[PDB]
Amino acid sequence: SPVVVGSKPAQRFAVLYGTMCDILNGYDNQVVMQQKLKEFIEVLRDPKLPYSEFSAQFSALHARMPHKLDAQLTQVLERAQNRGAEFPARQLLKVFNKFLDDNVPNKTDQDLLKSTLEPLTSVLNLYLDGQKARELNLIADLLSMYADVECQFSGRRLQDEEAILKLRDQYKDNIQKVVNTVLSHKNVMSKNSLVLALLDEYRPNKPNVGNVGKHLRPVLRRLTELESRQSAKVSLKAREVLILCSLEERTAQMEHILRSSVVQSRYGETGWSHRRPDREVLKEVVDSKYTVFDVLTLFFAHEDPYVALAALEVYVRRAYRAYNLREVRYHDEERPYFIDWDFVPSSPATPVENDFKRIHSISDMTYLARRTRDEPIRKGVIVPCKDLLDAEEALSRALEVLPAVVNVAVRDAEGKNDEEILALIKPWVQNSKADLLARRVRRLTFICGRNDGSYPSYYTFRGPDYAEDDSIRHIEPSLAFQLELGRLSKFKLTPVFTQNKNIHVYEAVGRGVETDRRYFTRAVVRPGRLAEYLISEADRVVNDIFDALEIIGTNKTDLNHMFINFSHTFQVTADEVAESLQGFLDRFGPRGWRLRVHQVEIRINCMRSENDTMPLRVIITNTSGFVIQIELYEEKLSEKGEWVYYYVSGNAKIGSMHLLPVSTPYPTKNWLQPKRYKAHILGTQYVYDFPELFRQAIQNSWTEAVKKIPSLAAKQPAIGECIDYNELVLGDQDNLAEVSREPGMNSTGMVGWLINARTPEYPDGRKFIVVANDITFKIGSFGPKEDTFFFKCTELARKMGIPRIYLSANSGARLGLAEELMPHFNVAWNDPAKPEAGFKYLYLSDEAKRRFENEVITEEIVEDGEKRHKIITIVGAEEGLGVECLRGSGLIAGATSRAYNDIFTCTLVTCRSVGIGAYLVRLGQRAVQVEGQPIILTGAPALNSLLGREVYTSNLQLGGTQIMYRNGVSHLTAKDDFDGVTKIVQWLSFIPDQRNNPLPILSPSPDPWDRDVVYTPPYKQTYDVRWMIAGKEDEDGFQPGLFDKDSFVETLGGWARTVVVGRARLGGIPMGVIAVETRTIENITPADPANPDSIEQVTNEAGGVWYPNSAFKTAQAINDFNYGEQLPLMILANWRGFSGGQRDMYNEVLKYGSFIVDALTRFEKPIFIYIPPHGELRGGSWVVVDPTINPASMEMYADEEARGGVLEPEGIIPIKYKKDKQLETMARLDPVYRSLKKEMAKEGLSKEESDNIKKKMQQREELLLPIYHQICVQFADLHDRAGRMKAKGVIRQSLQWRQSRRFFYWRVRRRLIEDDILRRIEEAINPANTSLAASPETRSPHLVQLESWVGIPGFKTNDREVVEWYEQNQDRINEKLEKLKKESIADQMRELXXXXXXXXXXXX
Repeated sequence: SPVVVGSKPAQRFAVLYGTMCDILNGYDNQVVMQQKLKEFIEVLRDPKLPYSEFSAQFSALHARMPHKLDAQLTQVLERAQNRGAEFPARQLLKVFNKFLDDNVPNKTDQDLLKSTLEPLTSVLNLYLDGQKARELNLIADLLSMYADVECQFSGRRLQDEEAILKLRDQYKDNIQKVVNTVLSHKNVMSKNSLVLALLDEYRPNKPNVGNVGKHLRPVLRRLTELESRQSAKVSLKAREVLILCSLEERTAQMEHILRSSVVQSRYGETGWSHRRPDREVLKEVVDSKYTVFDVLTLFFAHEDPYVALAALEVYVRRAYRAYNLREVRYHDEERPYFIDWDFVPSSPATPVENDFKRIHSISDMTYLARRTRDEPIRKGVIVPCKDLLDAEEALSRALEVLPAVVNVAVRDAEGKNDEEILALIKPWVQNSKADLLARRVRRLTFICGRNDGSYPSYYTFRGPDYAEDDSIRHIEPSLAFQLELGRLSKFKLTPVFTQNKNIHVYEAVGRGVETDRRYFTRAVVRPGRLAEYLISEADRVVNDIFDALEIIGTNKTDLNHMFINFSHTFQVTADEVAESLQGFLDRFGPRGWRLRVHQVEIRINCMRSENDTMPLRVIITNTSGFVIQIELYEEKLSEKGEWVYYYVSGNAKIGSMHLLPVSTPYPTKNWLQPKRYKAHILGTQYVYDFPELFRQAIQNSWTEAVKKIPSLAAKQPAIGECIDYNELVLGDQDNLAEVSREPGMNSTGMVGWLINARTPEYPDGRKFIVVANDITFKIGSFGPKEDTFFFKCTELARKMGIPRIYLSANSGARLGLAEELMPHFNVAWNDPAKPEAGFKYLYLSDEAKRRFENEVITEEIVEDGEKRHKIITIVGAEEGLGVECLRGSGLIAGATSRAYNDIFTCTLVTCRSVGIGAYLVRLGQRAVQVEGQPIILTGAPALNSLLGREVYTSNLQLGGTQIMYRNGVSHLTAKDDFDGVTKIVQWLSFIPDQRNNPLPILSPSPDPWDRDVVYTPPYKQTYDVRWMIAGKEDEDGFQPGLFDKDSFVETLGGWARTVVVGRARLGGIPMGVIAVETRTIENITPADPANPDSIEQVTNEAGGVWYPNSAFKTAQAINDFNYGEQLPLMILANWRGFSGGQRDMYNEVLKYGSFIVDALTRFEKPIFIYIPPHGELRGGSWVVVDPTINPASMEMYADEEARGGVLEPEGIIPIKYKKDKQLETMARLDPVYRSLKKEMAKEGLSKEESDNIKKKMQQREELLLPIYHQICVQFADLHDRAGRMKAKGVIRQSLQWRQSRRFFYWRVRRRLIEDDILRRIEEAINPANTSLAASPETRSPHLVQLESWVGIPGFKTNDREVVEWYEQNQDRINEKLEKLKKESIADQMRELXXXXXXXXXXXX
């Protein structure tokens, strides 16, 4: 069949709209959605279509009514087709109205014409508006057609089509329409894909916010209400477009500004053309809030060569904003592009990290750190190319004006070239591999300008061969500082496609470990508005990321993060922003939770503080499945020249990440363990694992206490919350600061924590400091930073009063030499040919001398005619090589010595503790040693090398447990690192939470106070005195001691076991215990391997005697229970004197004996000396323990059946009851001896007769002598009896061992409280003993005042009655205190010529 010459595009337009009409109306016609849509857009844009639609219809209508009109219309069409392009639609309207409805007489006899020319009239009307407006007509029709059918299904509660059909019963015309609308809804899936493809095509609403945009504004707003699940996705897309409803008009705006820049008016002059572009006008574009890069890409292009220059200026000034300005030079060569700009503030600028003097690039976080004094400026070059092939000529010729950073623009938005464009830019860089290299340029960018508002694609080549870093893509090597990326350094990053060019998603996998697979998002937002704006801007950019993470998928990701940088300097403060944050996070949260996103970081600026920015970075983490991790920071520099994370958040400062650089490289997965490994090879836990060891130990302290003591158990604080620690790291002004940061990454070789542990004694909490060395951080050696640290912790624990715990694992002081001077120093020999012939000295070359000078003290002496700088002393730049470490070591040494005498001090040998470390163990006095860790002074191989022979092999052979516990350096032996902590937390249970705080007393509970002491020692043989303290575990039942069942903890019992020391509880009251071992113990000292003859020496320390080592043990213990611990004491005095044996005398027995007396005068808390049953206290022993030493705190008691005299009754008898004295008493009691005495006295008997009486008596006296001897022994023993002691007032009372417990419980408690009341009396009176009579009933002069305040008659006695009075009248004494406090104020103010000065001081 024949066809019309020009009807191809008309017929092709009428089918491509029809192939889309069938899908929207719900018919089966399914044809390729993307291709037929683009073909419809390509037939609405061609100027031939209006003519084509006319030529088809008019051909049949030529032979219609009055031809007069038919011919005149044809003339217009034919002329407009060749001459000019656009269709004369409006001319064709005018001619038809004039002839048809207007020329009623001739043209239209009757109203027939209207119907005939109707198809032509429906052509000149769709084109009257225009050709592109005809395109918009058939996109205000297909974007209304969808809404028309779908809205009813999302309509007035009708979600059912059948219910809808019954509702439709209303319209007659809807008879056919009922089914048509139902047919459409069924195939909505195909419809959604068509509308979405149409919404994406007209999405460049940003460029044209009028032609394609305003025309579509109302017919698109009728597409956001469709929230219904089916249309949900399409409604969201509609919203995107509306937000956009500028660049088309901006094309004009910027074009004008560039041209206005060129020729400055300055009316009254002929030639402004030559004048280069002016800042004032161009400034408007460069500093604008709007995106400029989005359109600018076409202006360097196809324009006047001068305008191309002006555009290049706009671009440079906008991007290199953070950078500095310096001479813009435009040269006009073959390619008029040549913009030569020169210039980085790097310290007070953008939040960056600067150490010493250094300046780095935006992308290159490592340029040249050395310094920027001997470094060039970075010469710029930006070229506008037209084609990709032609671009090469703007490279080889471009580079010639470079004696740095270079940018290259293009004009071919033809296609979205990827990989092929990368294969089209790489042949130009590999060819000029020496050309770009010679000029020393680091960065090269390639901008590709798209005309439909698509953000241009950037490709950057960096390094020596310029391998092209895939990291910087579709973004500028300037916008890059804002992208950071220097935080994902420990990750192999590879980016993935993003629909939005602002956002860049990166695949990150740990450099060491590949398991860690995370999607890190990096976005830079440019807020282009003309406080609620930024929070609404956050919703737009986070939604963009959520939709992009959707298409890439959640896949397999452990964690996901997204960074959103705000280029805006808005006036707000974080306090209100913290409330608005809460609002949108609960909505986005569930979506972010599916994508496996764990945290989000927002970096905003706040001009309102100064009217200068306060950059507030905020991290929101979804931890434990809970957020609440809303940490609001502040970008402030640490003084150290670095920008740190100073948070003033809302999660109550118990947060994470604090006072940390902005350059942290987001720690990966597993980075924690290799560190653990190096500690574990040494048999010690990694330092940061210890806080949790303590938690389990406290957890354990409760689980046992709840058993023994029920009821008082419910205050248990679960598994967690047992302890509440926070790290310690040196502050700004070297003043320790509480930080709650991630474990590991310690700044120094020492770490500390402030722990608030809820112990069962202090269930509300108790604090203490824990200091430990990182054995991984340089062998755990003691450098100056480590020393300054340790000190400031000691200082802190002291300030409070809370105990200190040191965990030792070190290698003495630090080691090093000057490494830098090793491959530079020269030698001056006696003879240069034979260097073995001795060397004169060591010198340094003049050129190598200037390199250091301050690192070496060099003297000048000319030898061989050379300027030789002989080294007279080496200094070295680095710290920790000599004396610097020793100075610090001595300081902390002193600090620990001072701390021991003030607060509770304790150390733990978790691993090898050498040199200084070893001493801090002793200065720490109270120490626990783990079975496989030595306290060594000098290295075991170092000793062998010095002696010349292999004597010692093990560091334990001289530092181990078998030495330090057996000599009293170690107080206890722990099987493992935890066992240590366990036994320590145990000591802590005996000690008050603070310094001058009441003891950790409990209810009588495991052992009641009102029980009699069952175990009584056998008088014949020896007994384990330990049984008298805690109790004797016997075959037949269990006989308890005078202290609580299972409460005793023995210490130092491996050295001088002749005295037993420990801590125990008396009816809940904890106190110090010292007792005398009765059994003959045998300590055997080991043989020294150093002297081969030295043998193991046998020493049998017979029980109940004081030896040099026993005395020292006694003395040490007294001071230990006195300083820090502050415990009451009980001494079961049972020594019968001292060993005056030569060896023991020479072994300075007397020196340590005095040390008991010294230690006793220093004590504050009450001390009880109780001689137990069978217990003895003769001569030398008594003296060093008598209450008159410290009558203020000592109290002495003796058992009813105890003994105490000047000497043993066996010793006194040959001095005061000699043989002659026994015979005078014999001739008195014995009847036989005095009868025989009557014979010799009367005489009258011969020489043989007198011999008889002599030989009769000296036989009778020989028989009576052994029993008469024992009589005097008993007689002498009656002197050393208890009754006598109470009678001469050397003891307070005679005590029955059975009811010792019962007496002391109340006497202990009575003295505890009384002592505190008296201390309080003095604190109020002045806010600043003398005889044998010094008895505790007269220990204080206030015990007279307190006596009358109480009102109890038997005050000095009836201990129980007294205690109970204080407890009741705690208010009445606080009444007396304040009375006296104001009375003492009156005395000091009255005591204050000096009156005339006071009458001047008052006037002031």
